[PDB]
Amino acid sequence: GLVPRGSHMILTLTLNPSVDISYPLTALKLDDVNRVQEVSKTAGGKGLNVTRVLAQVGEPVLASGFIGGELGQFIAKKLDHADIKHAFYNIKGETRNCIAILHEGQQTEILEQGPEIDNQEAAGFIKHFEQMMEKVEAVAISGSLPKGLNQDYYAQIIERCQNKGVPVILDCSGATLQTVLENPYKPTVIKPNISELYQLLNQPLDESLESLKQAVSQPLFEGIEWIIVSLGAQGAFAKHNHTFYRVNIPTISVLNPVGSGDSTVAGITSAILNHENDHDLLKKANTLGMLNAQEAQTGYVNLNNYDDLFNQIEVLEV
Amino acid sequence: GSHMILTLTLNPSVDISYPLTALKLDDVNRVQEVSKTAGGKGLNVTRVLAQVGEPVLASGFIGGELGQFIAKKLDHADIKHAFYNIKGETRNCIAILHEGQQTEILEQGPEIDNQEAAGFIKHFEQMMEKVEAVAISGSLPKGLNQDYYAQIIERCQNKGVPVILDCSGATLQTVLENPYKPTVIKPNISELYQLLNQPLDESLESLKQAVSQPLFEGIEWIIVSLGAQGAFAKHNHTFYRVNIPTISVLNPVGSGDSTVAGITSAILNHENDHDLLKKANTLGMLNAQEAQTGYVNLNNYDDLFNQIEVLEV
Ligand SMILES: Nc1ncnc2c1ncn2[C@@H]1O[C@H](COP(=O)(O)OP(=O)(O)NP(=O)(O)O)[C@@H](O)[C@H]1O
Ligand SMILES: Nc1ncnc2c1ncn2[C@@H]1O[C@H](COP(=O)(O)OP(=O)(O)NP(=O)(O)O)[C@@H](O)[C@H]1O
Ligand SMILES: [Mg+2]
Ligand SMILES: [Mg+2]
Repeated sequence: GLVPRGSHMILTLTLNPSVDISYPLTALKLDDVNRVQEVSKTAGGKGLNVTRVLAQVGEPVLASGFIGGELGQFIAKKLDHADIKHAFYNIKGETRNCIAILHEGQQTEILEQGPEIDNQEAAGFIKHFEQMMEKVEAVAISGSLPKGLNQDYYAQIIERCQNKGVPVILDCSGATLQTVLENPYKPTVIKPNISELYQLLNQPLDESLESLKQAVSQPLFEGIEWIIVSLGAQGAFAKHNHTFYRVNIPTISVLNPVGSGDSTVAGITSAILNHENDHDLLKKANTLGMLNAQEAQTGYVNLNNYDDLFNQIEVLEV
Repeated sequence: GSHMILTLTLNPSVDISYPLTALKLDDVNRVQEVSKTAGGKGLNVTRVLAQVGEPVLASGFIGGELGQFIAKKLDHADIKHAFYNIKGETRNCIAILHEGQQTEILEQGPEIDNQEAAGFIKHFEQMMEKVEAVAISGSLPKGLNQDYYAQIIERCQNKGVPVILDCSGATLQTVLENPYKPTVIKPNISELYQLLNQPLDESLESLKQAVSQPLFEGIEWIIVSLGAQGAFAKHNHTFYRVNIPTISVLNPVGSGDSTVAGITSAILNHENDHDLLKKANTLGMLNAQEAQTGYVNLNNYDDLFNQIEVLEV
């Protein structure tokens, strides 16, 4: 077996990674000292969840984005331990922490804004990204932009992809997604959940098929090949060019559905890399999402259970 | 030559401070203004010594990427260090400042194994010719034998290097029970009585009885700090009361560590009893006037030093 030298590889982007600290406490005593023994500290970020699931699936993958300081080094180390390749751009600022306190049935979180990217670093990353284009065949982009970047930064990145014929799978929300949709350079896939789809449309959430069809058909979403709307336990609703799919999925035992969309995005990206057909793509995406929801870990799948779930999924033209 | 202080922080931390308007439970709290510092009582002592212009070298255990954050912060302050690296990772600690409250999460931190413990002792010995005083602050990290400070102080005594010690509880108890004695201890009043399992009593007669117990045998200086009320001390057979003025206070945390920096400076320079006590309290006071922890403005030193009264009692 030779190490490959071509472009058969997925690039993931995590522009605002975090060192996530999880504090499980018997009780959170306010205005007091809380002593902890079993802290978990992890490499955090939506794009990193996508990366980890791709690595589990066995797809060739490279992680990039911005890292800074010792916390950036911590992230690199976590990826090294997992044998995941990375080529982050180094910044003068410091990678952020995020805190989760798990106490008394509650999850209390403190989320840091993170570093500011300066103009030289913003420009340097674009050049770094350009050079990576000849070695990759798909780009997955997850999460919002860190402070200091122009509003158009994802639009600029997608332009670089479009210029080299590289498909972009995009998973962002709110104004971040809105700015992309209005720009001429298009992602190949977007993956909102139904909540993200409607708040983007500034209209109320409607679970009906007819309303969904109209929603994804609006001129906001023109030029986008795949619109895959994930529906948690109800599966997915999707639009490919001019075709509508409804993706029905079996009921399973859920532990933590967080990162299931990231797991879906990994499935979509794996399927795009391999030029899979519509049914196989939608089934892989949902199988990975479901498998993650069955796990206590975030962005994690047990593939021993893959085939069992995959074969239960119904995809139909609606 | 060896005109230099060594500080020990066996248990450092990367301290994160989050000021929030409200701490919203079971919800997301967004912060933009975060302060992350190289934490530990011994590092407070170190910063204040550096500020006063004393030659100082910081040691202790560090590990992993958080260990390097600590080294880098000292480098930026131009503070010298000679830590010993461990397999484990230096810990974080969290303080959340919300609605007049201070909610803290303190990580237990890394376990120091047998190899590293023994390795550190050798490294420590190698530093005894380079220094003329040692300041030891804080509790032991996980995994160290209860006698570890006893072992350290033994090496100092072997080379006639005086030790200023600031720890509490069973840690201080263990040192006091061993033959190798520190030259100074600096409990606050609360710590003194907690150690003795006695009720807190601020009277001169009670303090004189407390510090003269057999447990404190063979300690040259027992300096009991009293916050805004100043200090009470025993030097050999002499008792001292240190009275101080009422000043504008912002944050007194780390004022004991500032006092310890003052004491150690005074010991290094062989200052007299009055000058040692006045310097110790001046630095404690200067710290209390600052929002930052373990920070002093020396432009205000003389004015406060000049107001301190030291009485033999
Ligand atoms: N409770 C559940 N039961 C079964 N399958 C689920 C469940 N939740 C999610 N899934 C699967 O995972 C897919 C994506 O989940 P979903 O919760 O819609 O993503 P998301 O909200 O974007 N989560 P995140 O990755 O944290 O952003 C779904 O379409 C399902 O196939
Ligand atoms: N509110 C205050 N006003 C004036 N001076 C103070 C005040 N608090 C502390 N000081 C000075 O600082 C010295 C030591 O403070 P103290 O609070 O006794 O230390 P501590 O309890 O060991 N604090 P820490 O360093 O955080 O452990 C006192 O003896 C005073 O000289
Ligand atoms: Mg999502
Ligand atoms: Mg103290």
